[PDB]
Amino acid sequence: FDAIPDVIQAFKNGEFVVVLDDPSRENEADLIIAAESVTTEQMAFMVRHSSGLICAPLTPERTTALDLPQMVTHNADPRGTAYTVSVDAEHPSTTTGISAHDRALACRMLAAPDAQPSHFRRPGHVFPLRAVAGGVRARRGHTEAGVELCRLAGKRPVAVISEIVDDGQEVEGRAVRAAPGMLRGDECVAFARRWGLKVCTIEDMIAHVEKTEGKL
Amino acid sequence: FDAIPDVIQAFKNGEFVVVLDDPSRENEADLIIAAESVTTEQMAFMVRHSSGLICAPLTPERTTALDLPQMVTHNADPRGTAYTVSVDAEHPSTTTGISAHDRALACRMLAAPDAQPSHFRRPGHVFPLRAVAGGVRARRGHTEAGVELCRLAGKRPVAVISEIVDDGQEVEGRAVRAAPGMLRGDECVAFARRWGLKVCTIEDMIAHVEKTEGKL
Ligand SMILES: [Mg+2]
Ligand SMILES: [Mg+2]
Ligand SMILES: [Mg+2]
Ligand SMILES: [Mg+2]
Repeated sequence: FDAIPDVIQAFKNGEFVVVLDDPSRENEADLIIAAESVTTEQMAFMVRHSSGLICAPLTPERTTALDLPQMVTHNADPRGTAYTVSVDAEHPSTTTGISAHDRALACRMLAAPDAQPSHFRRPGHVFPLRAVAGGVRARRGHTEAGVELCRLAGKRPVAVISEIVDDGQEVEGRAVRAAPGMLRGDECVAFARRWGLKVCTIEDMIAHVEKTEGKL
Repeated sequence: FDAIPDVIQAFKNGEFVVVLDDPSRENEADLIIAAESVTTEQMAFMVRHSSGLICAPLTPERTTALDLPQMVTHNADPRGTAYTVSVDAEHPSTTTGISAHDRALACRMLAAPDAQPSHFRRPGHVFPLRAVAGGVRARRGHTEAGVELCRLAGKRPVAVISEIVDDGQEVEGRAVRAAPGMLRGDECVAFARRWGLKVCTIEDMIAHVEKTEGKL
């Protein structure tokens, strides 16, 4: 795995980074990138290689500023993933909200310094996620990891995340993929290397933060 | 395009069908399949070739039976896409809810004859969509088209849909895809042919239904 300072620099440079949570938690790797300048072409890559459920981790302060309430008042998710109501960008260039162009635009608009509630149509096709106030030390999730990277890299407090799936194998002429799943551990590292990305664990990210904050 | 009776037969056989809405509406093609027996391997194919925002069109009667309220009370979507709260399957085999296995399971459970509200965790990673009571003649959307195909094919009243994107081109060693977009018209037909699927338009589906119901 790469050292956290090196992951931070790549993130500050607007690159995706590959982040693995604990094997005892989801044991999944997500692509994580700063939302502020995610490009159409980057989003297309993200959609191609992930589950396609493109989420946007943001702080509680941003969910209040942008008027993004939780999708459900009584959260039945076992991890408590804090989905807000979904959004599309209110912009003349938006069409159906689902294209790489449109999803990237929604993410950049969520991160804009001048963002306001009226800039988003609800419901939509991008899923903001409310990070907990305590950050990665408090909840060891990809939501917190994305917001933490934004803070560490001096970026706007909105990230973009999605899980890296194992799409299995193509079957010529048949609408199925054999042996699909989720990418794990070493394969996630190999994926990062193939695409020129840094890769790390939330555990190491927490160790980095503890250098300044101590153990929660 | 294939004739609607032939599309119906393929759908009855548990295949995906490719359905295009009007060029004046979204001008998009979706993969549409009956939810009742969608397999893990089919779902992996669907995720690989679509936006990855896997939705499950169902009837108003099913949204009441399964206790799936609309995600937003004041819908700001320009088409009124009727998203309910999202779900994951409450089953011992579910892990994080996002894998092809887990998403396919949620879809099959939504379609089960014995389905009940407690069978779904909210929020989650599959997005049910409430078709309007009037069907395709009333709202010419992919949501209605999926429910209409289930009715026409004698299937349970729950479909699975997602938009077919244009993932653009791979760029060796770089985390971007060039020139991405949405698949359109002839390219959608070509996609169907490559994968052994039937392809049609919502306009022809409405013409089929009008043979029995007349024009709305
Ligand atoms: Mg749409
Ligand atoms: Mg996660
Ligand atoms: Mg998760
Ligand atoms: Mg549609």
